[PDB]
Formats: sequence, C-alpha cells, structure tokens
Amino acid sequence: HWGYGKHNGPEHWHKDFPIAKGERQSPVDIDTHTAKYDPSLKPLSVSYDQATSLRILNNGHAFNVEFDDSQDKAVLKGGPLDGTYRLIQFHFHWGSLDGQGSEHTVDKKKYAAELHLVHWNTKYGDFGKAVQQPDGLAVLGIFLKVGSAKPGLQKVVDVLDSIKTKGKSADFTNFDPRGLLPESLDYWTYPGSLTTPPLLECVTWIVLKEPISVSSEQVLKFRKLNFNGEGEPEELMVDNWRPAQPLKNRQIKASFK
Ligand SMILES: [Zn+2]
Repeated sequence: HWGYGKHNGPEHWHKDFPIAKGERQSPVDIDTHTAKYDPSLKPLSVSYDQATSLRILNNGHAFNVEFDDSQDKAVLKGGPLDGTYRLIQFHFHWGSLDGQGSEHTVDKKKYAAELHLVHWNTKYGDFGKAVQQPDGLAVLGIFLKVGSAKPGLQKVVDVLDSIKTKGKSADFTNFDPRGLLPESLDYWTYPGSLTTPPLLECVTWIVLKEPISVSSEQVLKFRKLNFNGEGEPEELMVDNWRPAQPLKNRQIKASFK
C-alpha cells in the first residue's frame, strides 16, 4: 500500500496510480516573479460562522478534522470559483525538521507545515461525484512557520494523544476553523490535483500568501503521531508531503500586485 517511506513513497505512486505523471499534478513551486497579476479575480468569501465539526481521525497518512457537509453551513465562495463549495475536512502535511514539511514552495522556500481546508462543489451533490469533475474541489492551502504560538490551534494539538495510531478517532465538536486563518486573504490560484492517492485532477488550488505562526512545541506534538496501527511496530508520522511536480502548460495567477 502507498505511503511516504523509502519503498512506497512519492516516487513509487505512478505504478498504482498512472495519473501521478499527469498534465495537472500538485503541489508546484510558485515562482513569484512569473505569477501573473489578474485584476478580474474577485476577493475570497469565507463563511465559516455556522461550521459544525464532528470528529478527528488518524487515517494512517495524516489526521483529518471532519465537518457536517449535509447543509450550506461552512462555505467557500468568490475568488476564481463559480458556485458554492462546502467544507468537508481539513488536515496538515509536516516535516521531521523545521526546514521542510510544506507541499507547496514559494521561490523554492519550504515551510514547516501546510494546512489544507478541502471543499466540494454543491452542484454535483456529494463529495464522491465532485472528485470526478475538473471543477469539483476547491482546497485552501495555508503555510505554517515556526515562531509565536497560534492560540486557535491548541485545541487540535491537545487531542492528538487520543488518536496516536491509524484507525483511532475521537469526538471533536464546536471547533471554529476561523482561528487558523491569517490576517490577509491575498492568494495564488492554479488548476491542479489531490496531493495523495487517487491523485484526481479535480482541484482549483487557492494558496494564501501570508503564513501563520505556530510554536516549536505545537509542531513537535504533530511529530508524535504514528503511521502504524495499535500493536504494530512504531513508525513516527513525519515527512508526509509530496515534492513539487512540473507546472507543464499551466499559469499561476495572483490576486495581488
Ligand atoms: Zn493535503
């Protein structure tokens, strides 16, 4: 089965998933001097005030915070999107050291971690159908740098002990994802794919320019999770990031000059 190890890592995924070497794969390096400022791009519209979080799950490849997506409660609208996208889950990718961990890079610079808030397009009625369409998903990417602590992330960090191994889940109600956003909503946008198996090319990527700060202690807690199940040899959940993929015939547009 696929993973991030020496024998089942990113460079092996193409054997089981032939879309790994596709025309619009993610992540990519964001060349800030080559990105095209587009004045037709509208501001992002994030409406998370009615968000309803339910559970936190260790799925073996990261931890996911899941949300009730049965109604328009937490939606992403605006920017380069047409229609309403509902929040279904968020997760992180992080490193073994502070100098790596993000999937995206900015002028080849790696950040300590990257947060992905995953949304699906409501005209296709369920997440399962949205992943089979080219405009099916909208993912909000936010870079994490080590420096001051993020008060709004501690609730997530404190529960990691309860979901140490693959398959473990815990009740996680009343979590507000508005505590993880940066001050500015300026962003880069490009058409891409999921950064993990089945690597479907159904994502409009929205990467924020401003990163958020987390403490060494906070990111250290992420590094104590396990890829393995309970009663199995301990393999620390670290370096769960896919390296940059070629841009090919794609243009990165920026919302700011
Ligand atoms: Zn991700």
